[PDB]
Amino acid sequence: ACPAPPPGQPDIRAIGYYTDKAGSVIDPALQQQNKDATAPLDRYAADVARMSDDYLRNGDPAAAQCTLSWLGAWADDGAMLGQMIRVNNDQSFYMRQWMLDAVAMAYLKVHDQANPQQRARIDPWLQKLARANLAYWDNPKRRRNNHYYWGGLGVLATGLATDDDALWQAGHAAFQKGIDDIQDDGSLPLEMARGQRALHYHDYALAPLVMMAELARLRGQDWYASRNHAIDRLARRVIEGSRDPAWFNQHTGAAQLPLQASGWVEFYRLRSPDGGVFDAAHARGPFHSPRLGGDLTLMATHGIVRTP
Ligand SMILES: O=C(O)[C@H]1O[C@@H](O[C@H]2[C@H](O)[C@H](O)[C@H](O[C@H]3[C@H](O)[C@H](O)[C@H](O)O[C@@H]3C(=O)O)O[C@@H]2C(=O)O)[C@@H](O)[C@@H](O)[C@@H]1O
Repeated sequence: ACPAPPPGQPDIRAIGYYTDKAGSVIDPALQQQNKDATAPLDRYAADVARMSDDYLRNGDPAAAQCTLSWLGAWADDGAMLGQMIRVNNDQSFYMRQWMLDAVAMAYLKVHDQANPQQRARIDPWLQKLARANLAYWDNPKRRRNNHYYWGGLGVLATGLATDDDALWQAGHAAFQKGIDDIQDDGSLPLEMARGQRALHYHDYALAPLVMMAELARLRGQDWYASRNHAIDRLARRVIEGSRDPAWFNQHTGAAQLPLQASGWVEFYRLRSPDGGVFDAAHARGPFHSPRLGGDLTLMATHGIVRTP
């Protein structure tokens, strides 16, 4: 009753799809190539997201055992521990970050049903993907925009699930840089340079900062307070933007593409409702995002974990 996982490929070969300097103008052809080259990775991500969602939703341990079996299978296969093949950019590396986020979060959701044999296979594999993602960012030439925040989520989840203190601190460092980047107007200077997609990249930067704050909460820490509730500016800026892009239209001189806020709202409204400004976005739910851990509605309402 646990279906067969797809084989785990050690190598990734994703493809960058932006043509302009502002990373805002898509080549439909290049977008399709990336979509097709990453479909297997995205299927696995959605699947372990979904089965771990199933486990949170009814507590059936079969769904948790099937999640753990899939994670174990890709760990034994050494999935994603091979070559990040550069094609026109660092997209293969970005996928290893995004995939660690999905698998680490899935693991964490079903971690209370893992047996010693399962921890021993999965933990080393998460730790290895975590330390590889981290070493990319030791190079000061690498621009620490939203990619560093998405990297941080997976490293933070791995540190929590595998009880590795170094990864926990290193994940905290990726969260802290994102918060430190929030200006008084709630903008992120590197995301302000994405022209047409500036509002999208503000929302996109925020989602993993929220989820990292939520992982801290599991451990009994409150990171939401950092730098006098700086996150609230980015949150209000983003939710303002989804309603009316005018501020973004002026500040970038580009007409923002259409945007609805992503599933961070599910968590954020509970921690800082700000007189209901995030309720309209909530009403559009439920939100499914495998790279943020899957059903953000379910996890916001009922917890990322069923037991501490
Ligand atoms: O078509 C979709 O909307 C597609 O979104 C996918 O996630 C995107 C993500 O929203 C974001 O735009 C990200 O941006 C990267 C980009 O790929 C490239 O590396 C750029 O130069 O850096 C960007 C950055 O983060 O700043 O790209 C994600 C991606 O997967 O390519 C998925 O959620 C997908 O499932 C969905 O259909």
